[PDB]
Amino acid sequence: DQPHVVVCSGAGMGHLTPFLNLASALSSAPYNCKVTLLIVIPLITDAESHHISSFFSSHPTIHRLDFHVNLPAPKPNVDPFFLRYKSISDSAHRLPVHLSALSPPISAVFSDFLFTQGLNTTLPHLPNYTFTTTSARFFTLMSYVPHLKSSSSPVEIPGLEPFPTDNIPPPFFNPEHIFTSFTISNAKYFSLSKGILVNTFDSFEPETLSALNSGDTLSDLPPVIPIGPLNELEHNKQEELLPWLDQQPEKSVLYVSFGNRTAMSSDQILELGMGLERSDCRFIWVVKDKDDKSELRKLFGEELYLKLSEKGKLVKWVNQTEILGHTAVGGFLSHCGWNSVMEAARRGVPILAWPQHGDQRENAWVVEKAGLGVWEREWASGIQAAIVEKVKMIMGNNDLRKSAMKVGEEAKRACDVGGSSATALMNIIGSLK
Ligand SMILES: O=c1ccn([C@@H]2O[C@H](COP(=O)(O)OP(=O)(O)O)[C@@H](O)[C@H]2O)c(=O)[nH]1
Repeated sequence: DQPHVVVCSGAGMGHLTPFLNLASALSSAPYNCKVTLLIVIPLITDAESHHISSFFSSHPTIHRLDFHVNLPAPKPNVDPFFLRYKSISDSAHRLPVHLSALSPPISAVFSDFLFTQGLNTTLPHLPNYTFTTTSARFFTLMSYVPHLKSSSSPVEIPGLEPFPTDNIPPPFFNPEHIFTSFTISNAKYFSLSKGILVNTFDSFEPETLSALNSGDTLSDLPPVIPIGPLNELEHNKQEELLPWLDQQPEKSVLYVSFGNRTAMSSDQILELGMGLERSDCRFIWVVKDKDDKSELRKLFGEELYLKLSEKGKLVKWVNQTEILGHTAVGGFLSHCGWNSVMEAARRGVPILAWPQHGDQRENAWVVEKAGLGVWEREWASGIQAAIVEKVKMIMGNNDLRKSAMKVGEEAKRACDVGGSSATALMNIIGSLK
């Protein structure tokens, strides 16, 4: 009686992570499905491949299905990942033969946005749940892209707060930019998906979600269903910073990380370093071979590098979830990629938001609206002052600490028994039996 479901992931670490979390959750109680996880190969980065094989090693019950799509040749002035995304969207029409061979016959697919057109035209009788990896707020923008036909005036979707022009990726106004092309092709088929799953929870984006599900946006979207707080994955490889964290005072450490996609120049990193050193706060900072200091000594110079190392840790990689969950961490300076927002929210960690792109600026606004954090809109205009001023607020202001804590309590409730997200996901799986 146990449903066989397919999780159809795309490319790029930020998009794979929630799909791996979802596959893990569905293969486990209380869902207890048989899960086939589809991987698009070949993988673009070594990090992606590393994380996937580690996932299957630690989740032996989940079946791996490789979907080979030829890598496109690189082009001058075209983002490699966009070319890869486009490659993947263009091959989704091939999925039917591969998904139909699976045994036992599958009950549903949970798919990346890039597969939407392929799945919903070629497999119209199979429930397809489109799983977006962004905020409900930014997803709404993406679904409206076919209707953008003013390149420089805010976009007003009915029932939602307008999207200011400087938070919209400028490609969105050119129908033939490569990113816009596969965005339009797949958003045009959202109407045929059984639902849109979002890694968010009702109390985190209540006005966006109620507007979407009341009909106010006047879209033909299916129901938009928050399923998050998604449970994060156990990494066997242990975090070498947890004993050091155990010796810092509660809520005294600022965690600094700008994601997989960071667009920060050496000069920006240097000013951030100068700013953190002047703040004298303790910190863990992911900058950019894990044991190499030499680049950091070159970047900061010896005196600043040593002053920074007296108070914090400059590292290449951490188990983010383990760091954010530690009692000693009092704040999170983040680019506001949606995975990092959700992880932080799950832990009630106040966020200082320095977004770099369009979806991150919208996510930063969601973070501020929920009381999870504060968005420094012009952080790039004065990096040292922005960090000196706001770190003392992120780590000392009791109102933001208490509102971020309530966000964490609501995030825990949502993914607990009877929570709004757990119920939603259980009703989907129950509908398959
Ligand atoms: O040292 C690190 C830095 C980041 N992350 C993870 O990388 C992801 C970043 O995704 P996000 O959406 O936040 O940003 P993106 O990389 O896509 O820009 C998160 O899940 C983090 O937990 C991590 O595990 N260790």
